[PDB]
Amino acid sequence: GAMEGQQNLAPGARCGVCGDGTDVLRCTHCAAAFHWRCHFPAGTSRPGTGLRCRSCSGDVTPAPVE
Ligand SMILES: [Zn+2]
Ligand SMILES: [Zn+2]
Repeated sequence: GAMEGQQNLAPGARCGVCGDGTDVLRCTHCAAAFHWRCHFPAGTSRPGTGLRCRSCSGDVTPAPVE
């Protein structure tokens, strides 16, 4: 219906900065739960192409495919 996301509170996965897991973002390269602004408060823009946590955003160098 419209209440399948009622328990959006990930088990053992919440924004450590807030304590809440309400509308918490997930990492695509690993498993994580955080709010973008809570991890990247430097004015970093949230990418729609691959949500990346702090660790996964450390080294991001793609392989030049020709
Ligand atoms: Zn937060
Ligand atoms: Zn990650």
